[PDB]
Amino acid sequence: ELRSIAFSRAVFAEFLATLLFVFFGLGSALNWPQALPSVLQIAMAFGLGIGTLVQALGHISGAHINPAVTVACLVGCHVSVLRAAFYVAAQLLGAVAGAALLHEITPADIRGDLAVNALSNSTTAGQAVTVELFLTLQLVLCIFASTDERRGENPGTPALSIGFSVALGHLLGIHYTGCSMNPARSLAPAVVTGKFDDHWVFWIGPLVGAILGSLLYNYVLFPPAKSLSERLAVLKGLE
Amino acid sequence: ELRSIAFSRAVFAEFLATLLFVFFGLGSALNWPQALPSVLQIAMAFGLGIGTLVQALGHISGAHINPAVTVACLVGCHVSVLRAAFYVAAQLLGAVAGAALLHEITPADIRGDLAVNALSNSTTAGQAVTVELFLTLQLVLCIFASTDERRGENPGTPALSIGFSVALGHLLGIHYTGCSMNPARSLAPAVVTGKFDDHWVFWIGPLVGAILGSLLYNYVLFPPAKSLSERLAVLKGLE
Amino acid sequence: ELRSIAFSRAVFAEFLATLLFVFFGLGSALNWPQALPSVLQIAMAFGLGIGTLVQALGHISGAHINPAVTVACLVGCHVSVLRAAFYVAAQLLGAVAGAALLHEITPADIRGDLAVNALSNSTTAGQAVTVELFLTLQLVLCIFASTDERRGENPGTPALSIGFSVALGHLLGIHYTGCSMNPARSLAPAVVTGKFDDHWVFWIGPLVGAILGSLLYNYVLFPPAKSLSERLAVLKGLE
Amino acid sequence: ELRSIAFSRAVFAEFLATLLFVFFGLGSALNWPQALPSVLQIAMAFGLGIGTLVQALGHISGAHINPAVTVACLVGCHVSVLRAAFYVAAQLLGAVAGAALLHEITPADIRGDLAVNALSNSTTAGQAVTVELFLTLQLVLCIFASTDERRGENPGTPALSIGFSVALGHLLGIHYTGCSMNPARSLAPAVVTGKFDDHWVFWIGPLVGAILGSLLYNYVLFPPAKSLSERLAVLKGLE
Repeated sequence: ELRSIAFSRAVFAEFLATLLFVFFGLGSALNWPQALPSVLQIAMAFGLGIGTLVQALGHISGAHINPAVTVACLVGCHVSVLRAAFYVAAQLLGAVAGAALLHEITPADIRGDLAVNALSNSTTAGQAVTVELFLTLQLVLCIFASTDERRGENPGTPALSIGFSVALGHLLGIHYTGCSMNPARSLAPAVVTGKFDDHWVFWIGPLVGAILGSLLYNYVLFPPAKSLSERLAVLKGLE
Repeated sequence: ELRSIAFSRAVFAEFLATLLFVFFGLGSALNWPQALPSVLQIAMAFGLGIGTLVQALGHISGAHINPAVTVACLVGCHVSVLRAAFYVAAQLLGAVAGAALLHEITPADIRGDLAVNALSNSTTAGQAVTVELFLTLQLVLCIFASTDERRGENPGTPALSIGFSVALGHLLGIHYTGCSMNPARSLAPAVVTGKFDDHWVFWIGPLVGAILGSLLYNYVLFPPAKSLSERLAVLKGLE
Repeated sequence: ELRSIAFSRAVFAEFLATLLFVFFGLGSALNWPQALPSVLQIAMAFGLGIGTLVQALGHISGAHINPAVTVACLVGCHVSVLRAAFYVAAQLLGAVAGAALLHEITPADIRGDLAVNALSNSTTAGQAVTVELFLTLQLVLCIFASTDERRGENPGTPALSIGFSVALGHLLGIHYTGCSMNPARSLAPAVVTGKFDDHWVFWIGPLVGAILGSLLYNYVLFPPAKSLSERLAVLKGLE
Repeated sequence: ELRSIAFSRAVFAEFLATLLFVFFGLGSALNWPQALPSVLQIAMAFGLGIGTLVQALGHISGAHINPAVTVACLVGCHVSVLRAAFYVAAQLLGAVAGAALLHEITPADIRGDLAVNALSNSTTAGQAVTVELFLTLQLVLCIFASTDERRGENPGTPALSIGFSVALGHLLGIHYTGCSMNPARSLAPAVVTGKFDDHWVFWIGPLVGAILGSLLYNYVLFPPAKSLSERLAVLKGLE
């Protein structure tokens, strides 16, 4: 699987997707003095950023653009362990490269904290991790339903629904933590700016919520017909 | 039908859908001091919240996420009486659990009334119930058309159109009552906060509008070919 | 054709569509003192109002919801003269009934002019009619493309694209005339409020733009294969 | 190919698409004193303007509405050199005609600079061209994926995804350069108003980003099965 050319294109697609998502998402969330972005305006930038990249790079790599979604796909036996390892590595490397490019093009008077995720509105860490658990739970449920092969009778809008699911969470999670929903999106400006205050919330939150969202869909809500041998073959790099 | 495993998954899906809809909808409608949500911003949160859950949980339970829509489907002979009973029970229980989770994670200085539906802009109860009758009439008409099996030639966007229909009503109903459109969404913060002022509007309004919307579609606009025996078989738990 | 039951359902659908479009569109465009609607907020209400009704009532009557679109379909030989006569009559009657219902439910301190179309931003009548010509030209081009039977290979999003085309024009036409784009939507609050200042712009503008948009699509851009006898048969009530 | 009637309809469609895109996009981006458009409001006008015209004129000319996308399609061997020459000529002529019509209908007190692209927020030319390189890279990647014939199993939403990709870039690029993303959209008000300050950014930026976006999709991400003779036949006007 690693030696495949299509796999290398998938890792680069995940690298490029997280690079563009962090570039277009964090840049629109900056504190622009002339026109301060609204919560809906930031929500649509993060929202349509995923929806654009799912349309653009969904047929190449699946367009996870998120370690949490990659972990959720790993728990749901949708991707291999080696593919999930390379996708997370590509997502984390692409995010930092996306935030470093944004930090290099934005004026110094405007970057500030580069839109790091921080506990806002006097929200404690206990409440913050609970929001991120539910913010990514609806994203993973919407992603698994949109990318479900059992629903081929109604293709629907896989790109927009997944994209609008990110916008839905940002209309809520901005008021608490800036709506992380993505460990790569949180680590991208934290590495550049050195602001790692309460950074465990944006990692434990989205990952646990994605695991619970994946276990709900694949084992409780809509269980597939895959056997134990079939699930182990997908995980351990067998075609 | 009750003994079926797929039915139990449908009741849990309706429980989880109303839990997430109240969580993501009421939370974005709170009076955040730093960034007060606009009418469009609240509309898209309630709007894309339904659209996300219809994509996520439409193939499992139908994604009613509303007693009014469940009643409308019951009048239109789309669901059984026992399924409608369990869906409303799951919707009301999920909504209160969704509002209690939101009340426990939001700062005390920010919860306030937890975005209860109230008569705003000096609107009387008589005018308020008339808006909710039309707010849910367009939702039920859009839901029945999006989920119509006779329109298989053009699947369209069942998730987005239903979701955007909720956003359409919220661009109007926020100025009158906060745009209930859902007895579960109205009862969710009313139970927690104890604010039950003019609560009959948010129950009589959406239910009558959903009944009229269901009778318009199934008996006036687009009548199906189901006989009297077929309609009674669907209602009284017969497969 | 008149004696057909499906035709009577189409006239009532056009009556109900324009009733709901005027109800949900004009109400969200009112001058609410606590939360004055933005240009985008009014655009999405008029925008998603058409998109909801096209999804809801497109398979019943075509969901013109506009005399201009009905005239455009009449020029393009898509509907009969008798169907276009009854659709415009249903649209004009539904619009006034929709605006009268909105005027009866809105507080007196809030109705004001009930969001009548008026020349705003010191725009003269000459410039105003030129905008409405282009506002409805893009709507008719998007409607004819979305409802084209030759494009069955790609159904796309007929409901959302038509709906978002109305939102596109409202992001421009609000600053000039309140973005009429619909003689029924303009006549609805003008009749109730008695404000008929420069009302010819909102009739000559959208009608000429729809005729030019229909002649562009059906005779210049994408001409069909219909003969002269086929076009006359569709117009003069022949099946 | 030039003698074909369908080709002449494609050039007029590209002329009309860029005329309407500049008309509806620049007009909504003007400095209206009563209601100054937000960054999201301008983003949706430019965003839904492309999405409407892709739905309306995608089946006639491909709905490039952009020299950069036309160049990207030329590099990707999707259109001929003669078709790309005529599309750019139609796009540039339509844009100036679209901006001249908007300048003639807008009040003198409101036109101002007619929403020319300018370096805003103290952004230098070096940083500005880097944003436009990435703004058009995501547009070209989304356009090529939406119009890919290999993805016929999932048609998706070609009109909305391409349209929302333009809205995604405008949520970011407005704060830097007004989000050109289109040499025709930049040259349209620059010619009328005579404001050509740093105009090379809005030409070098989108063109290089479209070339890189086209080379990424067609040679790195999702290479097709076209041979060297097949690519040369498409480019040099051979059917």
